[PDB]
Amino acid sequence: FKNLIWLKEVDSTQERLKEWNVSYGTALVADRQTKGRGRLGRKWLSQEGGLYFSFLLNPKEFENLLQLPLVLGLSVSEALEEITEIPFSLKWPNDVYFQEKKVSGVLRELSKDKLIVGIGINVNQREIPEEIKDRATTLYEITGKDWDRKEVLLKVLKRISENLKKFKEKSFKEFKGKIESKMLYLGEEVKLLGEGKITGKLVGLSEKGGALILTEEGIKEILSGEFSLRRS
Ligand SMILES: Nc1ncnc2c1ncn2[C@@H]1O[C@H](COP(=O)(O)OP(=O)(O)OP(=O)(O)O)[C@@H](O)[C@H]1O
Ligand SMILES: O=C(O)CCCC[C@@H]1SC[C@@H]2NC(=O)N[C@@H]21
Repeated sequence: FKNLIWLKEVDSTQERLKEWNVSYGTALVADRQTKGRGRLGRKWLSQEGGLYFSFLLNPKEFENLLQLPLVLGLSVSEALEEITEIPFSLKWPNDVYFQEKKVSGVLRELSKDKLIVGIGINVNQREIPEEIKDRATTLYEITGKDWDRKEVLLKVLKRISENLKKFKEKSFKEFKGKIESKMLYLGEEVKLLGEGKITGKLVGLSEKGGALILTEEGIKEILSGEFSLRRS
């Protein structure tokens, strides 16, 4: 990742890459989004000062069930930690948190032989909406200073490219350990909802990238990426 397409304002970098045929190793960046979407059509507030970009991957190269989102999440957290010198956490299966507030969201979509990844990073948002204020923060709120969005973008893209290359010729074993230790709510009571309901203690992560939940009837391995993890 080195070549960038930088737009001032657009409906959604995800939507744009659905209509436009871009080559691999190219990231579409937008300063603002009017129709920013989440993992289920939810509104993703994208005001000025934030980082919003999408890129394409080969659906025949990466298995995007659970492993991919975890590696992408690891990548962004590794980049942010190197720049801000602040520790970050990973929410299974696809989000980057600081303490209890979300700082970055990772999204993957498939639209006709296309694997489209969309990452949103809160960096320099000055005014934060109350409806998300309780579960979201920015780099500016944490550190108390602004950060060069382009520099952060390049770092994130470098960590992604490196992690994915090592994910190709090798396996998820190279990341499993690192991710497990950074998992949010590790060893705490949690609840999983969405296409079922499993409750227990988050005891760790499996080799397949599945969540290990200790229930009253033993440890269950959750292999579905539709489950939302909440604190319980
Ligand atoms: N710029 C932003 N930064 C952080 N959070 C945002 C931003 N814009 C929207 N959100 C919130 O993120 C939510 C979408 O995230 P999503 O619903 O995919 O999380 P989830 O994984 O389902 O829930 P959980 O994080 O509890 O597992 C929206 O409900 C919205 O309130
Ligand atoms: O947390 C989530 O639910 C995923 C959020 C993904 C947001 C990014 S920001 C750029 C790209 N375009 C979008 O409409 N969403 C992704």
